[PDB]
Amino acid sequence: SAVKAARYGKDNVRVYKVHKDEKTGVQTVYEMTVCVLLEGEIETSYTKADNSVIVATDSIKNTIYITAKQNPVTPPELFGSILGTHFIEKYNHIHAAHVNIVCHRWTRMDIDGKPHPHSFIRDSEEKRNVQVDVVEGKGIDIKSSLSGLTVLKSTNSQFWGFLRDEYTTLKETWDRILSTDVDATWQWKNFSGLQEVRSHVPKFDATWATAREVTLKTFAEDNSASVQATMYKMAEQILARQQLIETVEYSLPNKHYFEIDLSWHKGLQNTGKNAEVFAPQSDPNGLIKCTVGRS
Amino acid sequence: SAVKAARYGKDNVRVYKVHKDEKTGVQTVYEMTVCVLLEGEIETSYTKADNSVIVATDSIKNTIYITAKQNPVTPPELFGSILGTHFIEKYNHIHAAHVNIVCHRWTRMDIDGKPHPHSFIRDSEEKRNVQVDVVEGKGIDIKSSLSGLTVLKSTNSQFWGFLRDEYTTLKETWDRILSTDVDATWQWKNFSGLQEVRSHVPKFDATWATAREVTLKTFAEDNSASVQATMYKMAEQILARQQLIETVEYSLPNKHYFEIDLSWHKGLQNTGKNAEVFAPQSDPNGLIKCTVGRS
Amino acid sequence: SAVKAARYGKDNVRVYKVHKDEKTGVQTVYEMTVCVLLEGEIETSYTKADNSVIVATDSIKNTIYITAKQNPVTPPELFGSILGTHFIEKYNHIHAAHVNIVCHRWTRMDIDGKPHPHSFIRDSEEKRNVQVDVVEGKGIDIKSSLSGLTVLKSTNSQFWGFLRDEYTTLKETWDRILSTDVDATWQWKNFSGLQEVRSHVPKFDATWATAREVTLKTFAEDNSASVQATMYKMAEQILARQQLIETVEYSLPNKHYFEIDLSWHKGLQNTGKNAEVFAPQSDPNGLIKCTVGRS
Amino acid sequence: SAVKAARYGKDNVRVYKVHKDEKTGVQTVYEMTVCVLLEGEIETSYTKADNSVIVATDSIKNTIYITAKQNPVTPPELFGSILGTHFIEKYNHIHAAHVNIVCHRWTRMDIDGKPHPHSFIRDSEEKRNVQVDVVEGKGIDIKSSLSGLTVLKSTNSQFWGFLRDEYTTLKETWDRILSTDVDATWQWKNFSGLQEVRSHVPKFDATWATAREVTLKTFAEDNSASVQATMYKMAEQILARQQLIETVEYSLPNKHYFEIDLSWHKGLQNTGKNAEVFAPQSDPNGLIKCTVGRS
Ligand code: NA
Ligand code: NA
Ligand code: NA
Ligand code: NA
Repeated sequence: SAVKAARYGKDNVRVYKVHKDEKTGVQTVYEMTVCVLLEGEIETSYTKADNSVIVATDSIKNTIYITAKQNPVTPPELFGSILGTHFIEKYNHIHAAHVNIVCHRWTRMDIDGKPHPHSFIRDSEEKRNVQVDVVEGKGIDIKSSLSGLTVLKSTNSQFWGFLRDEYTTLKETWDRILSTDVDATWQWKNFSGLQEVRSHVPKFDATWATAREVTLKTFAEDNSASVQATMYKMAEQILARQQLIETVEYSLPNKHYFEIDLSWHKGLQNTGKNAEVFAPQSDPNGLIKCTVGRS
Repeated sequence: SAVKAARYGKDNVRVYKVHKDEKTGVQTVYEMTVCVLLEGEIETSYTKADNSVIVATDSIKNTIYITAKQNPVTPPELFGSILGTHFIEKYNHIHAAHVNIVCHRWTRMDIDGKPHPHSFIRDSEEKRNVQVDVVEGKGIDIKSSLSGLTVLKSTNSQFWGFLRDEYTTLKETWDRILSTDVDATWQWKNFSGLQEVRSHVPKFDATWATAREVTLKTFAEDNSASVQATMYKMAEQILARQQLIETVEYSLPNKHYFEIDLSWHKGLQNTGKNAEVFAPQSDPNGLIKCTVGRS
Repeated sequence: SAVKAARYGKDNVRVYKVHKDEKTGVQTVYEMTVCVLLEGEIETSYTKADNSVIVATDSIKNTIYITAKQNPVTPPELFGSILGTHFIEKYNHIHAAHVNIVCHRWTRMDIDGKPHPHSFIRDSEEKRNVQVDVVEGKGIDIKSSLSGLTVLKSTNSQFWGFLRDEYTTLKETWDRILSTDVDATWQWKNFSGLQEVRSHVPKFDATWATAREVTLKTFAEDNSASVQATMYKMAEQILARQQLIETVEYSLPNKHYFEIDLSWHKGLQNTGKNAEVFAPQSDPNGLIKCTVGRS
Repeated sequence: SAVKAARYGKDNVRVYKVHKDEKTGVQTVYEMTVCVLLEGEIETSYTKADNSVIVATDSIKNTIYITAKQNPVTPPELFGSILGTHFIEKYNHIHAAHVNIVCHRWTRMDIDGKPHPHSFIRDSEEKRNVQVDVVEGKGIDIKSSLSGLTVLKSTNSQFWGFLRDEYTTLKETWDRILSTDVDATWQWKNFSGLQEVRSHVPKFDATWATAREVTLKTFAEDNSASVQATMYKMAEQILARQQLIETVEYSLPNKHYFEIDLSWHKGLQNTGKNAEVFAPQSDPNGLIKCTVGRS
C-alpha cells in the first residue's frame, strides 16, 4: 500500500485575546476557534512507526497561543497567514499548513446610550471565518466567509415557472416567506506571501463589511424570483466592489414555512391572502449553491 | 399500583405569525415554539386502556394553530394564558394546562439607516420565554424569563476571600474575566383569570425590557465581588421596579477563561497584569443559582 | 429583598476511572459527568459580598476527583451518596448536597468471539443516571434512571377510541409505528445514611437491569393501546420486582412516522395496509408522562 | 459576472422503509437521511430569473419517496445509484446527481434470547453512509463509509520519539489512553452504470462488515505507536481484502484523557503507573487524516 495524502494537526483550539488601550481605558476582546492541519514529508509516521517527523499536535496548540500573544489576531486573514507561514518556514519537512479560524462575536455593550469600555455581548451566532492555505512555493490562498447569518423576509419572494412533470406537486406562488442561513465565501487572489497580505490588511475588514451589507440589502430589497436569482445578485455586486476577489460562493438553505389550512375548523381562512399562521419546517430543506467568478 | 401523577401533550410545536399593517405596509413577525401539557381525570387511559378521556395530542397541536389565528400572540404571557384557559374551560375532565412558550428573535432589519417594512434578522439566540400554569379553580401562574443572553466583561470582576482548606487550589484574584449565559425568571403574582391578565398586558413587555436592562447595566457596571453578589443586585432592582413580581430567579454559569502561562517559551509574560491570551474552557463550569423574594 | 433559595456548585465535571485486575490483566473503565450543587448558610455571599462562606466551585471539582480516586465509582448510587455525604459532613454551614451523575457507556469489545481485556466501544448514547440528594438530618434521597434508550416497533401499536370534537383531525388506527426515547426514573425509599446505602449496593445494578429488561420486553410484547397504557405496564412490573422502590416515573415522547400518500403518482399505493415508505417527523412530538406509586 | 459552478437540491430528507416477510411474519426496517443535489444546464435560473430549468426541490423530495417505494433501499450504495441515475436519465438538461445517504441503526431486539419479529433498538449513533456521484457519460462514483464509531482502549497505546523543539511541552509516554471517533471511507472503482453496480451488490455489505471488523480488531490488538501508524494498518488490510476498492480514507480525532496530579492532596498518587482517575478533555483535540491507495 501507499499513502496518497496525509494531514494531521490540532482542532478546536479556543483562543481569547484582549487588547487594552491604557490611554482611553477601553478594552477590546477577540475570541476564536482555530484548527491547524499540516502536510509534508510525514508518510513514514504512518508506514514505519517513525514519530521523528511528527510535530506533536500538542506543540501545534502551543504555537497557536504563542503566535496570538506576539501578533495581532485581527483581521483573521492576517493572523491565519502569520500562523500558517510559521509552520512551513520553521519546519523543513513541513510544506503546507491549513489554518481554519472561526471568529465569535463579542460586540461592545451600549449602556445609557454610551459605549461601555470593557463589557460585551454575543449579538448572534453569526461567524466570520477564514480558511488560509499556506503552501511552500505557492503562496497564500485565503478564503474568507460569513456564516450563520439567519434572515427572513415575510413577503416579496416568489416562485413560479419551474419545471412541472409527474413528480411535481408544488404549486406556483407569487408571495411567500423566504428564510435562510447565509453562508457566503469570497476567495482572494493568491498572495505571494506575508508581505503581500500585509499590504492589503485594510481590505479585509472592509470587504467583510461590504459582503455583509450587500447580502443584507439585496435580500431585503430584491423581489425574489427564486433563491438562485437573488444570490447571484449578491455575488455580482461583491465582485464589482472588490477587485482582489476571484470568486464568491454562496450556500443557502431554503427553510420552509408551510401554510396551514384551517378551513376544516369553522371555515377558518388561513391560506393565500388570508395566510397569517404558518408552520416552520425543521426538515427537509432546499439547498442552493453557486460559485460566481469573473467573466 | 396507582397513578400518582400524569400529564401528556404536544411538545416542539413551531409557530409563526405575521401581522400586516395595510396602512403603513409594515409587517411584523412572531415565531415561537410551544409545548402544552394537560392534566386531569385521565388515569384510566393508563390503567384501563381507556382512550375516551384522551384529547389527542394531535388535536392539541391543531388548537395551538387555531388559537394563534384568532388571538394576539404577543405578549406571550397573554397568549399562553388564553391557550391554557381554553383547555380547562373546554374540557370538563381536564383541570390543568401547562403551556411553555419560547419566543425566537426576528428583529427588523435597518437598511440605509431606514427600518425595513418586511425583512428581519435573528440577532441572537437569546430567548424570551413564558411558563403558564392554568389550574381550574386556582387561577393563572405565570413565570416569564429571558435565557441565552451571553455576556462577557474583560475586567472588573474579582474573586477573593473564599474558604480555603485542603481541597482548595484556586488562587484569589482581583481582576478576572467574567462570562456567563444569563437565565433570569420573574414569577408574577397569581392572577385570578384572563380578565386580570388582560388588565396587566402592558406590564409584560415593559418588565421584560426592565429585567433585560437591569441585567445588562448591573453586569457592566458592577465591580463584581462574585457571581453571587452581582446577581443579587440584579434581582433586587427588578423586584424594586415591578410590584406585581413575587420572586426573581437567576441561574448563571461561570464560563471560565484560564490564563495561559507561556513563561516556558522564551520567558514570555502572559499572566497576571501581562495576561493577554486566554483559553476559554468548555467544561467544567461553575453554576450559581438564587431565588430572591420580597422581605 | 431576601434570598429565598440558593445553591451553587460545579457542573459538567467529566471523570474517567480505570480499574485493572493485575491477576487477569483485565481492565474496566467508567466514565461519567458530574454536577454537584451545594446548599447551606451561604446567603451572605449574595447579600453582603461575603465570600468566606463559599467553598469554591473549583474546590468542589477537586473533591470530585479525589473522591473517585479513593472510592468505588460503581454503582453510581453509592458513589453519589459518598460524594454528597462528604460535603455536608465536612462543612458545618453546608447542609445539603445535590449530586447528579450521568454514566456514559463503555462496553467491552468482543474480538474473535473473545472478550477483549482493555478495549471498549460506545454502544449507544443511552445513559444510566442518578440524582442523589443528601440533606443534613434527612438522609439520602436517590433517584436512579435510564435515558436515551431509543426504540421502535414497526407494528403492534394502536390508537383508537380517543376524544373526537371540532379540534380533531386525527384518524383512528389499528396498526402504526411506535417510536420513543425512553426516560425512566425509579425513586428509592429514603435511606438513613451511607451505612444503609451500602447495605443495599447489590440492589442498584440489579434493579437498573430489571428496569431496562422490563422496559424492553413490555415495549416489544405489548400490543399497545396507547403510549399511556404501555408505560403503565412497565412501571407496574418494576414496582412489583423491587420493594425498596417508592415510585417509578416515565417520560416518553411519541416520535411520529407519517404515512406518505403517493396515490397522486401513477396511483401508487402507500397507505394503510400498503404502507411501506414513511416520513419520520422531527417535530412536533407527543409527550406522555406518568408517575406510578404503591397502592 | 459568470456562474462557475452550481448545484441545488433537497437536503435532510428523512425516509423510513419497512419490509414484511408475510411467511415468517418478520419485519425489517430501514431508516435514512437523504440529500440530493443536482447539476446541469441551470445557469439561467441564476442569471436570467429563468425557473424553467429548475426541477423543484420539492419534486426532488417526492422522487426520493417514490424511488424508495419502488426499489430496494439496501444496500445504500445500490439505492443511491438508482436515485442518482434517475435524475440524469429523466431530465435532459441535468447532467449530474449527487446523492448523500446516512443510514441510521435499527437493530433487531433480542427478547428472552429470541430475536423479536418487529421490535428494534438504536444501538448507537454509528452511521453507515454513502456518497454517490452520478455523472452523465462518466459513470457512477461511490464512496462508502462508517462514521461515529466511538472507541477507547485503556492501555497499549504509546507516543514517544516525536519532534522536540522550543514549542514542545508534551512528555513522551509508553502507556496512555487512546480514544477516537472513527470516520472511515472506502472509494470504489468507478462503475460504468447501474448494471455494473448491481453485479456487485453482495460486495457492498460484506465490505462494510470487513471494514468495521478490521477497524475494531486492529484498534484492539495493535500496540499503537501512534494514531498515524495504527490507522495505516487498518487501511492496508481493507485494501488487501477487497480489490474493487481504490482508496481508503481515515479521519480520526485524538480525544485526550489527561492525567490528574493529586499529589498536592495528602500526597495522593494518581499519575504514571498510579494513574486511575483521568479528566476527559472536550477540546482541543488532535485530528489525524490519511488516504491510502494501491501501490
Ligand atoms: Na517547510
Ligand atoms: Na376543565
Ligand atoms: Na454540614
Ligand atoms: Na440528463
